[PDB]
Amino acid sequence: ATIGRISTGSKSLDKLLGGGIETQAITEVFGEFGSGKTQLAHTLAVMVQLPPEEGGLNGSVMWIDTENTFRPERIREIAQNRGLDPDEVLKHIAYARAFNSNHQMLLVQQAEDMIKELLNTDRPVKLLIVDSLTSHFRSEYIGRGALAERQQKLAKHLADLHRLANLYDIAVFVTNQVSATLRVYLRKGKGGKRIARLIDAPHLPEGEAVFSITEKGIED
Ligand SMILES: COC(=O)[C@@H](N)Cc1c[nH]c2ccccc12
Repeated sequence: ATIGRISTGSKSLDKLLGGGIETQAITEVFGEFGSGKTQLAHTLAVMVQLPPEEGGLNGSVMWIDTENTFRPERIREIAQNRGLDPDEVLKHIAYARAFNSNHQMLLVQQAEDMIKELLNTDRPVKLLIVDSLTSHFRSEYIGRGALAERQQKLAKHLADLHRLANLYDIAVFVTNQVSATLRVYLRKGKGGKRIARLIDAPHLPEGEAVFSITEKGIED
């Protein structure tokens, strides 16, 4: 399938990314607390539900939450400020809490069932979020005796995610803190604005985009 793109809500950020986040890819967004990475996650979970002319892919969402950062009220707000129905938007976000790293990996494995179910419907899964990719791994695998297994498990996890992205034409979006992935680093700019920097993209130039966080989520 042709690669599809989901608008981030920000024209600047979309430009940096070549149009938006890609299906058949993992986009990995790094940032410190308050950087905007989870806000971007929330915005994408709304945008993807729009038609292409509006920057979406008429898709459903699956959201794996490792540290209780998903806010249904923020989804409703973003939806409403974008002229959407907050109840319908929330209904098309399948939510799963991951309690630990094993469970997180299991949830990605299990997600394929729902992806298959929705695949040839009016609302196929088009966005799979893992927020965050590494919190459990960092918490559980401490020190050098643990690094080998941590890296192995994480590698397997990323491979499972790539497979779903490629096989089912889904944009995978994961958050992290400091191929395989398209890496974007968020930082604080001036006057409350945020800055995204794209690094080490094989086929997009490095660059920066300045964006805002508003009642619409992310936008210029
Ligand atoms: C196949 O999907 C399901 O059976 C969902 N009822 C539970 C689930 C599994 N993995 C997930 C990932 C994200 C959100 C929900 C889930």
